[PDB]
Amino acid sequence: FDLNDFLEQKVLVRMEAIINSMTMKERAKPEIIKGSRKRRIAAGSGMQVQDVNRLLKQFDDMQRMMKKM
RNA sequence: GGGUCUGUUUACCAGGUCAGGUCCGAAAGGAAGCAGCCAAGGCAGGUCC
Repeated sequence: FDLNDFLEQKVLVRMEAIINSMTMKERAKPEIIKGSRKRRIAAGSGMQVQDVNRLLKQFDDMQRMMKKM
């Protein structure tokens, strides 16, 4: 389960916006998204880094469910 | 090494177009710009000077 699968599910518009700024590698293996990329992703989507942090957290929570849900 | 072809590779670090999203503007309209793709560079192989 990854961002691709999370993407496949207004607050919803921005979320997409954040994911539409990542590379394929980032979507498939989210844990590689650190300081420099979050920043690339936030500016690239007109969002704040903390916006990206929340997005990744909501994704994390779900990724946890997949295997225990 | 240079021309060229083929495969492959490359988040941001001043290429093109820039979906989506964003910024400025009362509006008319402006501007920046991620991913993609393309270009380009890297690694090889063919071929040629």
